[PDB]
Amino acid sequence: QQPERGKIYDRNGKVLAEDVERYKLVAVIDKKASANSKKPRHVVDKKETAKKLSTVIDMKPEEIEKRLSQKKAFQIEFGRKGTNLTYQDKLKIEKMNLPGISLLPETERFYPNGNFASHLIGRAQKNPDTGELKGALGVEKIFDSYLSGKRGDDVHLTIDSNIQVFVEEALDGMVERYQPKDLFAVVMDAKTGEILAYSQRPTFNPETGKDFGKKWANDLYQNTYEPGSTFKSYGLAAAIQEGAFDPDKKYKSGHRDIMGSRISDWNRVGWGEIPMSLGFTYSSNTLMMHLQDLVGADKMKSWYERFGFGKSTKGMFDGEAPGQIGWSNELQQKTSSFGQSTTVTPVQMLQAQSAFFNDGNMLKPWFVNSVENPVSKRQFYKGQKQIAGKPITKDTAEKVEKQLDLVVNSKKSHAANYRIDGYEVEGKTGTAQVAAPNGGGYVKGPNPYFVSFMGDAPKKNPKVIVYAGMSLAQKNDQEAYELGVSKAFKPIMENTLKYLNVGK
Amino acid sequence: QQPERGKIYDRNGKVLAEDVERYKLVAVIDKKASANSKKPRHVVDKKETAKKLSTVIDMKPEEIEKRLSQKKAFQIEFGRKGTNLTYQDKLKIEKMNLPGISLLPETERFYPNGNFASHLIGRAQKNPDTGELKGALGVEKIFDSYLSGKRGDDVHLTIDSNIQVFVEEALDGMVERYQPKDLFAVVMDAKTGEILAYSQRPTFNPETGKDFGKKWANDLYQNTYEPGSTFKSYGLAAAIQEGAFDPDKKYKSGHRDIMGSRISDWNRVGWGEIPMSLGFTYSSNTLMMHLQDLVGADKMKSWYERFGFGKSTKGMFDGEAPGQIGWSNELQQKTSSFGQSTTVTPVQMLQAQSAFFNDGNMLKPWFVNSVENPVSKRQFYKGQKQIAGKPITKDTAEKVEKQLDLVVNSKKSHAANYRIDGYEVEGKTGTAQVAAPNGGGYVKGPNPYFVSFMGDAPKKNPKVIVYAGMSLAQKNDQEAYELGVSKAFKPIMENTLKYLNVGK
Ligand SMILES: *C(=O)[C@@H](NC(=O)[C@H](N)c1ccccc1)[C@H]1NC(C(=O)O)=C(C)CS1
Ligand SMILES: *C(=O)[C@@H](NC(=O)[C@H](N)c1ccccc1)[C@H]1NC(C(=O)O)=C(C)CS1
Repeated sequence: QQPERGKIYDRNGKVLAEDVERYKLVAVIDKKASANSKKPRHVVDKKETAKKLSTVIDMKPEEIEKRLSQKKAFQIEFGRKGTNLTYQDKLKIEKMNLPGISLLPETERFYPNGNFASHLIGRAQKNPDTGELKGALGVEKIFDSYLSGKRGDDVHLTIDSNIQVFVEEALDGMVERYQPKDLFAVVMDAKTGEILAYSQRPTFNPETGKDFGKKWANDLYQNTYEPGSTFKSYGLAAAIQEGAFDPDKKYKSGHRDIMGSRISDWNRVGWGEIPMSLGFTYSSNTLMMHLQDLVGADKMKSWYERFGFGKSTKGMFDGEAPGQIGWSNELQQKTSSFGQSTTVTPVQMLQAQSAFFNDGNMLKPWFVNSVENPVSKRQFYKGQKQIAGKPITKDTAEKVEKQLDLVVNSKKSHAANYRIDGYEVEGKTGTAQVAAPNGGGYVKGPNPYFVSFMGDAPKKNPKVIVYAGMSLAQKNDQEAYELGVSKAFKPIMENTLKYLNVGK
Repeated sequence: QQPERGKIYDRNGKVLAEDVERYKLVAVIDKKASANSKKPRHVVDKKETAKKLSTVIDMKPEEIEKRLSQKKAFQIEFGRKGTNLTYQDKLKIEKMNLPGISLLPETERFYPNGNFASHLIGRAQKNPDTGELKGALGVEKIFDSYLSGKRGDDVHLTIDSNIQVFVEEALDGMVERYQPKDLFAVVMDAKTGEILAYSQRPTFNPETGKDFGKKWANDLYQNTYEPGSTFKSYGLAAAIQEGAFDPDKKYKSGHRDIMGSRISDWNRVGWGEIPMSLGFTYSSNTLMMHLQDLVGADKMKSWYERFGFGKSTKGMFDGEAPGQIGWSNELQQKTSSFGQSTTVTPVQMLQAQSAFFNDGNMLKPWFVNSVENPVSKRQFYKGQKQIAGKPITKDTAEKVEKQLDLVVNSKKSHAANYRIDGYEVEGKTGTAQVAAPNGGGYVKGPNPYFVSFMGDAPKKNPKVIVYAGMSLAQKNDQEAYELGVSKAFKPIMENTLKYLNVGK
């Protein structure tokens, strides 16, 4: 028969996916089966058999009888409700001692946590003819040649199921409240790059197949976003190191005219001549345009490239999107400074953000801990911390971190809804416009925003980074604009900090 | 945003897959949208709107009214029923001039023939956030990087849509009649290895997604079979070339005792001492075991290996199965001589069978004619005839072909139901036992057979090879044993021979 497909484990050894034995119900209905035998080998009483079978399977007795009455057939099955039956279901049916009724063992792929990190783990599909399982998405697909067999190798993830629960629960909350078109959250260990939790909405249920195929793209590695103002931190880091950002230097706020278009601070008028530090706390768009002018267009492109953007991070997911740095003209360049036109993956954002908490060294994020075989003990692969690049100095990092502290904790902050009681939080907010897939423009509406937060806690020396974004709320779009992802970040961040024994 | 994904063509240039424009229905329901305008820009009459809208979309107005009556919402959409709407559907709705009602264009992937070579062409899935299309099976998947974009490249197949119809129609016939667990048919140009038509059952509908994912395996390249007595031709080819098969020399029919198991000819008793040609006409199992004894176990293993079995043919389908030559012991070796224990892909059988019609040269089967871009005119790839290997001599091929002629047309033939009026037909039959997917035995039952025919016509100098197999008929399983796949081979072969202008 088939070799046992390897298991997918979480960082603490909990099974995320495995092979189990289930059972399919089979009924011989042709009288010829009992010709030679003393006790009947087929269904004599269709009515009683159907009545009694409906006590285990989710079928009405008239339907079982209908299927039981098909002609020119030796055996019948009962569709979706005849299979994936439990060992308990088997025993119930066998005690019934129904003639012609049997249960046939079948291998199924079992996901013990159901809808749980689904767009990461993936789904294995079965070929009924041979029972052969073949991964169709995520880890099951990426690592299909190892997982398959004699027994396949196991794949151990960096995911912590305890932190994953916090994420899953938070995302359910977001959907209920905001019904967004797309949504994701990811928790990364701030010192190693390990992905401790990831999920997205909408997603699917690996165990039932529900909604599988409706959205093939994994948001972390394969989808791309105009990030919005969370992108401002890398412009700021560049400005700091080049000697263009002085936190106390004043600058002319208000607007800039770019190729005949008005790019304004979010209040249209600005605040007059204000210190550069305050403008970042306000998320002043003119600040970033001004800083770009200081550093230089050519230099700013290299800066964004040296932060990893526009190229794949080379993770172990299939089809990793590279994004692109929008630099074709001044309008694209100026809008890229606050995170429009340029497109990114969430994994790129995690990689760049990590520079500020590792003396300027970007960490390559990673989610595969081990591929190894449990019978032979052969280890094929082992994940590890890896520096993707050191684009800034330690001094620049600390100076970036000070403005991220002020974004949340300045008296003039517009991000106090992201604060958590007992825990010092910092990060950067984003409210970004999202391109219409057909239409060549931005999606229109009262608040047609991709709202996001790139946060970390405890501030200065964080244990985890939390990045969460929500695209185009369809319910409560006013609150989505006012609160961003704060109703996701707080329950994720707080519960993780508690589980990791960080002190309040 | 997205480039146009390239097209999939048939050998004569008919579109099998392309990008089209469809439509999604959008209803603004907030009064603020019509606040500034004189005529309402939102849905004022929800009841009338819902009643009228249900004349186009598959939704009952009681449900439409509920969705139109959601709070904290500006716009609403209508799920799966609100999208993939046609231009005809669009004009109808716009004729209603319902307030707040709009149509938004979306790119969809269109398969003009619906359920048509579906397990070869495949299906591309859409990521709603960006509209980006991604092949999930078949040619759409294999050639996704070429089809994707700026405009994607085209993929031209060797399939002839005209012959495909014959196959599609015959396979529908078999299902209705026999309800098999598995079924496939394939037409190959006998002199080039081109795949002119292929299909399987059950399958899916690329255009709607119906039943997609239910069975991932492509029967031609990815599924494996104990072929049964169609495998005998390669044993015969070996014996001929080794000097062990003489058509007129007699042999002891009846049975052989192999490792304590009695393996008999299909009528249990045999026919006494009969000539070897007649035994092949009868599909005598003991003949093949006797021939194996003559040639030698080791030599016979090289023979099946040199006919290509046990290794992938190195085609351009993903995850091509290798099969295996079942040789662990005498019982496995001896049953392999009549096509059990050993497993194969249909593509291997086609490759080996072509030897008999090309002076012994095996042809590599192939189905991709061209990958090229219609804007730049760059050709990335062009398919061609290729000799997989010449395992036998011209003389041995001719001698095999003579026994395949007698299999169908001897006065003592047991295969006359495969004859076609006006056309000289030849081939080899198979009635094989099928291994239990979970368990250690063969599927049990009245006629638990994988029945097949490996045929070609016109005989001796055929224009096409037709291979068809049917696994485990659930309806009319007795007739399946008596007629094999003849109710599929005859209409496929006859309609193709006529379409190809072969004279009756
Ligand atoms: C950064 O993301 C920046 N976004 C914008 O300038 C867009 N165009 C915008 C969206 C809504 C209202 C005004 C402008 C903004 N940064 C933030 C933030 O930090 O969340 C906000 C709220 C507006 S300015
Ligand atoms: C070849 O396929 C061969 N098959 C068998 O010997 C199996 N074990 C069998 C199945 C049904 C009945 C008897 C034996 C047979 N070849 C053929 C044929 O050419 O189709 C038949 C019908 C029986 S012997």
